[PDB]
Amino acid sequence: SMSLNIITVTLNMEKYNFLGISIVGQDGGIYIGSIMKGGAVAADGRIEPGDMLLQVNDMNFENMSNDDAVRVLRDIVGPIVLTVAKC
Repeated sequence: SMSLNIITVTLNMEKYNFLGISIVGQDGGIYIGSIMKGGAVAADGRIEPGDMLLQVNDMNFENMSNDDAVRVLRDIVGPIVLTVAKC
């Protein structure tokens, strides 16, 4: 079968300074507020504004404070595997 609303997106940051997304926290509680020009995410094209960020390289964002999720994502930015939920 095919995963419909949970999708895996691989990004290679060797070519990009930044992800080019604004991440907001409101669990599914972290999501994409905007996608910016010139970043790894826009280049890939699969992630959309409003998608929820579930996982980055087997780190799950649930039970994570806001500072903690930034520090984690910061350190990670090898290939980056993002798991996002469309709904």
